[PDB]
Amino acid sequence: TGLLDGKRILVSGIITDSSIAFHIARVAQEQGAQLVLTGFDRLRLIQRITDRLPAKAPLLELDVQNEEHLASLAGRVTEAIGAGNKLDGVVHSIGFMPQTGMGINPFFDAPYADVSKGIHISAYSYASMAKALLPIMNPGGSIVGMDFDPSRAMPAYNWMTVAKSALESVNRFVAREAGKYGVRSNLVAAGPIRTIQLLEEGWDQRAPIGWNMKDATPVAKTVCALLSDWLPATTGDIIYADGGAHTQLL
Amino acid sequence: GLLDGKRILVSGIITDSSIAFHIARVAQEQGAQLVLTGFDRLRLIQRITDRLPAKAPLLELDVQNEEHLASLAGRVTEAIGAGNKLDGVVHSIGFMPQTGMPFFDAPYADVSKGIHISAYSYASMAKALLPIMNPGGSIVGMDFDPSRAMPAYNWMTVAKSALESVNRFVAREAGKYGVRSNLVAAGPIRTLAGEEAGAQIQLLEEGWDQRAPIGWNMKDATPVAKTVCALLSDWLPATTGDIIYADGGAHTQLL
Amino acid sequence: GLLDGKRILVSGIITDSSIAFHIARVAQEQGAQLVLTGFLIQRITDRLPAKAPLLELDVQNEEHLASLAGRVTEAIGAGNKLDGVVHSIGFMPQTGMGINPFFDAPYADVSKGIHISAYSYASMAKALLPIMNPGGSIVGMDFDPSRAMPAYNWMTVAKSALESVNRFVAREAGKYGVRSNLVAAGPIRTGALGEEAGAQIQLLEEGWDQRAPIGWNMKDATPVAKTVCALLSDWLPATTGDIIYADGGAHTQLL
Amino acid sequence: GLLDGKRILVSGIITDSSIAFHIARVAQEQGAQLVLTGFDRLRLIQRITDRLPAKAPLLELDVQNEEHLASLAGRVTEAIGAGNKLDGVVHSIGFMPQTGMGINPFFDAPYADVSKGIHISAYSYASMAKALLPIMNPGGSIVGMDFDPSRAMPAYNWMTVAKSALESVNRFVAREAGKYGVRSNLVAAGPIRTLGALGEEAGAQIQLLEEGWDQRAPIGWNMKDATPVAKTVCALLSDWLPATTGDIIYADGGAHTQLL
Ligand SMILES: NC(=O)c1ccc[n+]([C@@H]2O[C@H](COP(=O)([O-])OP(=O)(O)OC[C@H]3O[C@@H](n4cnc5c(N)ncnc54)[C@H](O)[C@@H]3O)[C@@H](O)[C@H]2O)c1
Ligand SMILES: NC(=O)c1ccc[n+]([C@@H]2O[C@H](COP(=O)([O-])OP(=O)(O)OC[C@H]3O[C@@H](n4cnc5c(N)ncnc54)[C@H](O)[C@@H]3O)[C@@H](O)[C@H]2O)c1
Ligand SMILES: NC(=O)c1ccc[n+]([C@@H]2O[C@H](COP(=O)([O-])OP(=O)(O)OC[C@H]3O[C@@H](n4cnc5c(N)ncnc54)[C@H](O)[C@@H]3O)[C@@H](O)[C@H]2O)c1
Ligand SMILES: NC(=O)c1ccc[n+]([C@@H]2O[C@H](COP(=O)([O-])OP(=O)(O)OC[C@H]3O[C@@H](n4cnc5c(N)ncnc54)[C@H](O)[C@@H]3O)[C@@H](O)[C@H]2O)c1
Ligand SMILES: CNC(=O)CN(Cc1ccc(F)cc1)C(=O)C[C@H]1CC[C@@H](NC(=O)c2nnn(Cc3ccccc3)c2C)CC1
Ligand SMILES: CNC(=O)CN(Cc1ccc(F)cc1)C(=O)C[C@H]1CC[C@@H](NC(=O)c2nnn(Cc3ccccc3)c2C)CC1
Ligand SMILES: CNC(=O)CN(Cc1ccc(F)cc1)C(=O)C[C@H]1CC[C@@H](NC(=O)c2nnn(Cc3ccccc3)c2C)CC1
Ligand SMILES: CNC(=O)CN(Cc1ccc(F)cc1)C(=O)C[C@H]1CC[C@@H](NC(=O)c2nnn(Cc3ccccc3)c2C)CC1
Repeated sequence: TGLLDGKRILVSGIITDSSIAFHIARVAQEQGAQLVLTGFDRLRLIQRITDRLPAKAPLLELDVQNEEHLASLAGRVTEAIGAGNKLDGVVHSIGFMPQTGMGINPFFDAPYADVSKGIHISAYSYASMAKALLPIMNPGGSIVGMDFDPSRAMPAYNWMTVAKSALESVNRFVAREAGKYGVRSNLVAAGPIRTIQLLEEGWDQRAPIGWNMKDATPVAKTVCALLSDWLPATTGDIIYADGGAHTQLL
Repeated sequence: GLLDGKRILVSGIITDSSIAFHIARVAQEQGAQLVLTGFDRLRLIQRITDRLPAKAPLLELDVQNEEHLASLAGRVTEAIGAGNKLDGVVHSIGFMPQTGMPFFDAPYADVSKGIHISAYSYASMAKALLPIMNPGGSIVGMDFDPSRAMPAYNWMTVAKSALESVNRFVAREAGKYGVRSNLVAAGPIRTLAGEEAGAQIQLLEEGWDQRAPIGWNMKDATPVAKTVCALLSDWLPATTGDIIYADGGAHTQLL
Repeated sequence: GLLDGKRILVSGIITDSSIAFHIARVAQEQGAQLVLTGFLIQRITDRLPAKAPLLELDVQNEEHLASLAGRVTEAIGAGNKLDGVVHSIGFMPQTGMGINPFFDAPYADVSKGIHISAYSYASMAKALLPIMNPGGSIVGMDFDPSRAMPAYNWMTVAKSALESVNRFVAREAGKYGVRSNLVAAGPIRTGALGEEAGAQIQLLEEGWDQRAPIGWNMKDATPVAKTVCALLSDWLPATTGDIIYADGGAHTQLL
Repeated sequence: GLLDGKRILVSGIITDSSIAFHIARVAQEQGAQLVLTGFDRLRLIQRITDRLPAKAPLLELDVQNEEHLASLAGRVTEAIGAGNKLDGVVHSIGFMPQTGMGINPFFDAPYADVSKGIHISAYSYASMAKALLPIMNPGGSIVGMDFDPSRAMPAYNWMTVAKSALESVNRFVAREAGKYGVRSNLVAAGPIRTLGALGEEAGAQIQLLEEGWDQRAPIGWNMKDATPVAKTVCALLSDWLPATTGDIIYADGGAHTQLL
């Protein structure tokens, strides 16, 4: 009697048990989903983190910058879920921006090689993952990616804010492609999660229902709502799981 | 069910084509216990609500009537039982006289009545019902994206722009009770409501299904009803003062 | 001069701190010939650098609106038309803006506020478009209402309605080859509400200058008057139904 | 003139149909003293800049070339004279290979092509501001060209993504430019006929996208004419929008404000 009973869902982005993807995976399993997980570089380490989830799930390697990993992804997922079975959901919870482009480094001092790598991993890969997986997705399916509202500039986030602005645009185009398969594509724009202090503290102040940066469960639940059959007419869009902070000036 | 055990008030049923009728039907299929509110044609509304899968008390509510608003919480408490509170409230009410739906020829008395019913009443209903809502509760109102002007919708577009602003303020008040307030912006639905405006609205409708990456079926209110039920559930707990678009993704595409 | 030879109507002067006073002053410095409307004001308008006829205009008065074009034609001379119109009018009773809880504003007060602050932008365009030249410009004053905030309450709702009205006025004005736009200004200084509200409104103001990349001086209306004159000029000829922000860039920054 | 005595750098001229050519022409008609920058085909660009109403020095600038960016301020100072600074900077540069914009499926654009397009179309707005802010006067203005990317559309594909990135870059450039008392803004223009080549199907789709624009625009939209766009850029370069920064001004006939 779970929200995602019987659904086959791929979840990328687990690195620690504080990863937003770890909480998404935990809630999806509690709700009856059968998962396939993807990890980057430190696969033995990631496998040990995935052992903390309530149910066993196969772990596949996926470096989104690696064309060979993307070319073989659908075949490897099909081995994991069984021939004749397809995915009902895909979760993109991947991001990266070198220290030259996010933090205390001046915005103007980020070399383009660093910005390009960050945009490749954080934005272009949302299209790459949809390209690889839409041929193995069922109608009524759902692709969800993680976002941080980039509509206004802010301290420190710098080039990662630019990568999120690009990701929002990529999501609208992925929705055009996914619609051909009867699949939805949406982003969840979350408030800050402890996975800068003054900026982050502003969310709880503005949020009419408050914001707890130490609690990823409300974000995971929102992703699961989009993976469910309960938002069937929403695509190319952004759902804000931020306590309502973006709707208030002060 | 998605809403098992939840006590939810649903306003705005007039016909079985009303978006509120479909919201009520889906909510009951999902285990919710409803309280319904109707305006003016109560005997007629009772014949329509007899078509729902489960019985529900029907209370009169004219949002322009201060006495109805002053007594609403007490009448709802009588219907659900002393000691019980609401978990959800659905505002599915709108009105704009014909004059407001040429743009310049709408008299202010007509525009004011339309804004009272379509936008101010969202605050009126929250004021009356928040004192009888449980923490984790949810208030949901119906919207039609008014970010851009369009043919014929005219002053009702202005009322929706005011409603979006009212929703952001209601969220500030509702938060004090641990309650969320959000709007669902739906695509056009064939509910009961000249040649020029007729042709323009036909073009607006056709364009909607063309732009929507997953298409849009104006004869099917179920996807909209499901979206309202998602907001009434425990599955969007960090969303408030916001707008969820149940429009096939049409607003995200230019062509 | 930026506005050399242009005939421009300017509403909204009540004191020499009114944003409309600064708009009128800058427009005259830039060579415009003005017609002023107000609703005692002659002593204030005598402080402008040049003489200008002052006509009475209560935007809630249907007779004033019906006779406005004829009265303006008498003032500027038969055979002459207006090139610009400035709406710098706003009103909200203390029940709807200030310290009063959002839920305690009666609709009669909110409706009067929306009539004067939003509907009148359409009323003024209806009255004046028949006497405007092609290439003309209508400009109204706005305060960004995209997010809720303390104290502004129902005046925020009136601005949300005004932004929607501006998009529809642009549709009508386009038929005459006239543009319609709003200038969304930062706060301008045009303990009276208590210690608590005073501190909250002070924080709202300090944050504005903090967020604005070029800063924001609440005591200086000249950057706002210059922005309105840019829209009245021939230099933004392809902008209509839109909003230009003269707020130091504060709305583009989170912190 | 609106820009009398102002020293303004204008990048992006390649043909006399370039939006930058019209921005330069209007700026000179309004009394500005220009410095022009061009990419790769400098001899060809000089023949085009001879068509402007006044002479202006032409400097080479490939925005992907770190050496050109490192020497730019010094070369501009030589052109305008020691002790003089710029009052304006216009970025009117964009590029996206055919794999990322046109008829090619959105999913078939390789990242090397997308990355080159984002480097030239978005990151270079920050590169140019970094190089030129040290030689800009207080009250100065940086303006870049945009095409509203808030909604997806046919064919524009990854160039839409590059514009979404550019809008975000503009908000961060405004934070840096403010330290110098300089504004940074974008002008989002409607479609302009700059330089059946893409086939019947795509041709009809792009034609519908264009016609819809003049239909939506309450004052209409003339796709042949960059002058209303050039005038809008000059308004931002002037002293008449002194409190606008990190922002976007739409010179699109009001099309983006109307659904139909
Ligand atoms: N932490 C927050 O405050 C916050 C708020 C809103 C949105 N988000 C977003 O949520 C997502 C997850 O971030 P997180 O906070 O959980 O941090 P995280 O560090 O736990 O997760 C980021 C993941 O990206 C993966 N990744 C990096 N390079 C990759 C590559 N080449 N191929 C594949 N995967 C790669 C990492 O291995 C890691 O699992 C990101 O998109 C982030 O931007 C985070
Ligand atoms: N039909 C669509 O295309 C569409 C699209 C998006 C949003 N909506 C919105 O959905 C909501 C419901 O509209 P609908 O299309 O189902 O039409 P409807 O006619 O079935 O419902 C409108 C309801 O408003 C009620 N109402 C009017 N005046 C009232 C008053 N004084 N007090 C109380 N109730 C009053 C009517 O009695 C009726 O039940 C409205 O907010 C509407 O704007 C409709
Ligand atoms: N911080 C601010 O002061 C600020 C910021 C942004 C925008 N604005 C807007 O600028 C405009 C002018 O406001 P202001 O700050 O100069 O204040 P103000 O009090 O000087 O101007 C308001 C004007 O509205 C007029 N008005 C009221 N009722 C009227 C009626 N029935 N008929 C005709 N005119 C009527 C008043 O006579 C007055 O001239 C308003 O739209 C306001 O919302 C103000
Ligand atoms: N044409 C339209 O419909 C339209 C609409 C809105 C915005 N815009 C924007 O206006 C700007 C100018 O485009 P246009 O339509 O005038 O086309 P264009 O081809 O005439 O201008 C593009 C310019 O970018 C230059 N450029 C490319 N690579 C470069 C590099 N490595 N270094 C330096 N410069 C480089 C080219 O040499 C050329 O001068 C672009 O930002 C474009 O996106 C165009
Ligand atoms: C070897 N070098 C890395 O491997 C670069 N590194 C490590 C690192 C980056 C920045 C930093 F300073 C410290 C450490 C990354 O690539 C980490 C990723 C993790 C996933 C993504 N993470 C977020 O998007 C995210 N992290 N924190 N926040 C909150 C926030 C809000 C506002 C301002 C600042 C922060 C967000 C929204 C993108 C960055
Ligand atoms: C007697 N006179 C009234 O009693 C006015 N009447 C009845 C009536 C209206 C129009 C009409 F011809 C005939 C009758 C109303 O006040 C009904 C309400 C019902 C609830 C609300 N309904 C919508 O908001 C709604 N109705 N249709 N659409 C689609 C659409 C989209 C864009 C443009 C046009 C249409 C919408 C979005 C607001 C109007
Ligand atoms: C003659 N009796 C009326 O006519 C009532 N009165 C006069 C009055 C009201 C309050 C007060 F104590 C003293 C005087 C009005 O109705 C004033 C109008 C003037 C024009 C409009 N004014 C603004 O829109 C405006 N005023 N202040 N701010 C800054 C701000 C920002 C955020 C929060 C709070 C403040 C704004 C944006 C709308 C209100
Ligand atoms: C003649 N030049 C280009 O072909 C040259 N190449 C390479 C190329 C060659 C052949 C080809 F076959 C496609 C692309 C460019 O990379 C030029 C740049 C110029 C600056 C930028 N240009 C625009 O941004 C721009 N160009 N057209 N439009 C209107 C529009 C709107 C919506 C959909 C489609 C079109 C826009 C908004 C981006 C492209």
